[PDB]
Order: sequence, then structure tokens, then C-alpha cells
Amino acid sequence: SMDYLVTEEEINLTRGPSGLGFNIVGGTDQQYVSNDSGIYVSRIKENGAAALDGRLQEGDKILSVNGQDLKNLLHQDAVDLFRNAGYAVSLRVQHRLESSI
Repeated sequence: SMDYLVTEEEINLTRGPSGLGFNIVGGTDQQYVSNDSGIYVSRIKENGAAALDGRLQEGDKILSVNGQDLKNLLHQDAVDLFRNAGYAVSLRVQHRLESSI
């Protein structure tokens, strides 16, 4: 298999006044491309925690947040896992060379 197309990374962010500062897409009810229910990072905002930390990449697939898996969740349920979090947020992500068309 083409394993070199993906890696994974644990990313830990500290939430300050500027917020985490990224946007997500996806979910079982909002598939980013046909037949893919994954949650992906669409945009990283300048001056948010994610941009300052530098590890998060646009196109990353988010696999878990604070140990809660983001496999086959509704879009809002995924969003809630982030927005209900506190000051410390742990993410497991898949960095992807591919983008889906």
C-alpha cells in the first residue's frame, strides 16, 4: 500500500483569547466528497492557536479530539467535540499528501 501518502501526529493546542482558529468540514450528513464522511481541516486562521503552533495543516483529517473518535459522526457532533473543550485540546490528525476531487 501507498503508506507514504499519509502520516499521523498528535497535536496539543492551548486555547487563548484568539481561539483555536481553524475551520472544519465533513461528517456523515455533510460528506466533503462523495462517500467520504471524514472530518477535515479546511482553513487555518492567522493568529489563532493552531497557526502559532504550526503543526496543523489544511487538508488534515482529524481522527480524534481529547480521546474522542471522529469516525462517522454528524458534522455538528464533531464540531461540539471541539467547541465544548476547555483550554487544552489534544488532536490526533492524519497529514495527507492527497486531496480528494
